[PDB]
Amino acid sequence: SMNPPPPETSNPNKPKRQTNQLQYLLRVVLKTLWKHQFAWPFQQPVDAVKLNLPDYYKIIKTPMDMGTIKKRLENNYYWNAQECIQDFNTMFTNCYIYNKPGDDIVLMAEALEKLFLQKINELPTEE
Ligand SMILES: Cc1noc(C)c1-c1ccc2c(c1)[C@](O)(c1ccccc1)CC2
Ligand code: NA
Repeated sequence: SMNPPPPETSNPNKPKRQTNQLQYLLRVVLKTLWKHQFAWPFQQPVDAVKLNLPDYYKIIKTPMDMGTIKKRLENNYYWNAQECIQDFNTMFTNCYIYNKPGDDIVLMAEALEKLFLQKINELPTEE
């Protein structure tokens, strides 16, 4: 069995910026989720080999994780906040698609998602 390459975190020709919203996504949103007791499964790509989940990347065709998001934010990879928000939502939705309601991993994603939603509610106006 084999893992796919991780999502892209570097691409010189891609348009990218720093915005105050993107700075908030790193300093508030990512920092908050990353320190959470339930962050650990989401801090790097799902290792389908190590976890013995050979169907994972047959089912999940747009993988995403906070390690990837962290690198994208640190590398100023994004053009806007929406792109980054989409990555978090992809991460959570993948977990719900693959797993079943009430699984520990799903409970963990729910806790992180609740906090995500509370933080992005206070996303600053772009300035
Ligand atoms: C994120 C994620 N999304 O689907 C799976 C499976 C995972 C995943 C990623 C990493 C790990 C586990 C599950 C793991 O099987 C697990 C199981 C129950 C609770 C926490 C982590 C061990 C490490
Ligand atoms: Na994923």
